[PDB]
Amino acid sequence: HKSEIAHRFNDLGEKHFKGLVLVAFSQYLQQCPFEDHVKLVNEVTEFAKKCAADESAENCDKSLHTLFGDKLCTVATLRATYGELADCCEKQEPERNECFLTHKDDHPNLPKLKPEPDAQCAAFQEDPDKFLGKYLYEVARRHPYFYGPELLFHAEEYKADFTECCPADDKAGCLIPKLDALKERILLSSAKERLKCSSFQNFGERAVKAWSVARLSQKFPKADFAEVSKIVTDLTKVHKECCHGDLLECADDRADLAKYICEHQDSISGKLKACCDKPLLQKSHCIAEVKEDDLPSDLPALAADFAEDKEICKHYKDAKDVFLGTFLYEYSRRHPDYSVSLLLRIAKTYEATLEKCCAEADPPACYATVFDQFTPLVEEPKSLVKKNCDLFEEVGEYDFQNALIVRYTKKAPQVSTPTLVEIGRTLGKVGSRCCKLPESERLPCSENHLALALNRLCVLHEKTPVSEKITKCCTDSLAERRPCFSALELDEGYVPKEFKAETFTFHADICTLPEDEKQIKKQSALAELVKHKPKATKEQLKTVLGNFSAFVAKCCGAEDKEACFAEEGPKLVASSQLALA
Ligand SMILES: C[C@H](C(=O)O)c1ccc(C(=O)c2cccs2)cc1
Repeated sequence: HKSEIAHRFNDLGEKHFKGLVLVAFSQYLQQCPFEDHVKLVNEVTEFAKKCAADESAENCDKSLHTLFGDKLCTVATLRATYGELADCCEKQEPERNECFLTHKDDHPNLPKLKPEPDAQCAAFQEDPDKFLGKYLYEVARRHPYFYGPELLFHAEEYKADFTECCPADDKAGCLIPKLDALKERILLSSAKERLKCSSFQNFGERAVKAWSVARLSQKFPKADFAEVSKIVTDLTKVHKECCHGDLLECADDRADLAKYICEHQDSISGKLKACCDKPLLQKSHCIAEVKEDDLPSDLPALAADFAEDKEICKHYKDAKDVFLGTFLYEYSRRHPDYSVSLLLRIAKTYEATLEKCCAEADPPACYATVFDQFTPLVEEPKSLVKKNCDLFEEVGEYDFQNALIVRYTKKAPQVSTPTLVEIGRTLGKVGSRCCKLPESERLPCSENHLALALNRLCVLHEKTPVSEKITKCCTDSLAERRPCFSALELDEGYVPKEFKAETFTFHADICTLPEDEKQIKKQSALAELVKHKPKATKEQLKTVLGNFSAFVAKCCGAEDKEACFAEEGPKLVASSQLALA
């Protein structure tokens, strides 16, 4: 097709097309006003029409990028708002996108989205086309790497929830429990995808594909290796393009892969029938979040092929990754109770065992026990979520977050306090989700989500490196990240942060904050206590945070709030230093 833009226009349909365009734009330029973005969509949407009707027209034959980054450059206020971003335009393709992507902001500090059960149905009954378009703008900008097509699906979750209850009697009774749940689902999905792009960008395709083979195997244990290799190829391609901004090609390829899975669902999984009865974006969303299919009764003994087989080694020399992928698919198949990372770790301990036993040794008798050189690999993460869910159930989420903040702040006290507080709080939320689960579901729940939070840390740390040791965890190896982080401990050369009184001076302003905001204030206080007394025990810190918390609550109910803070503040600070000896 000589017009790649026409081709995508006819394939995708105007809405989704324009929808993917707004999102493409809200991601590349994140603090441009909304109707500013809207305009840009039309100017490209319009061009696609001329080609859809006549491909031979000039400029219809050029790359989507060409025809998109061109549109970015022309816009006004791009330099005075985004700065360095404006520099990328002298560049050409392929480097222009390269450069643009660089300047996507993973920590934008734009203000929260407040759920307004009265005041926001104003735009709902007013105009759908700008209430959905708003939300897509509003989420794309706070998540520059969000899975392009999954967003259009969330938007229609947004649409349908006001539907059920905007003029309804008890407004925020039906609504706010929904938008809240949703808010969560966005952040998780954003974290899942950020990790897919983070892996392309740090470790290349080979890492994404092993991850997928592992994960689709667990999901579709009934499919066979060539069904799975097939889907993994198409699916990796789809995410490679999404992470590179080519949303249009990303969505088209996604539709085709949904179409494929649905046509062959009978040899993939019986969990797919429900997905396959749906409209497009629901169908794609549904496939991507499908539950793991039941294991097949005929599952063969792993032992023969990979333990008791007489000749495993020529297979290697000739079939390098191909043979490994086989192991990975067969192991992952019957272990829905392992995290993806644990599986890749085992698969590295086959490409490991197999090098020793076969080459420069006599294979069959020493590797006939390889399956037990994994039980250490398994016991470790099991003990770990054991401890941490014991701790969690014992003390609860806020105090679990507090512990992780302390734990992580000793590991890397050089990291800024907002980041420490974010990872601490994110890790604690994992505890909520993953510890209640049947205890065969919590290792994969926990460690898979741990992968997301850690990757978030690593992305922040990519923006502002402060510790060579973090850098080693984030970049040495994908499969080993969590182990690496578990190994960090307080640097014995660390010099405690010089004590700053201002840093624990509270005022009556903290009384108006919503509670999530009060907690962060406290939890930051907590990181800062650690950064200044890094050797204090978790038990001591708990006491001192107890006292700061009582002091806040007390004074926030005082008549002279501010003279309360004035008079009690400093006493506490002096008394706190002695307590943290
Ligand atoms: C990597 C870090 C560590 O131990 O250094 C860590 C390891 C494991 C966990 C952990 O198991 C959980 C948090 C929430 C539910 S389970 C939390 C943090």
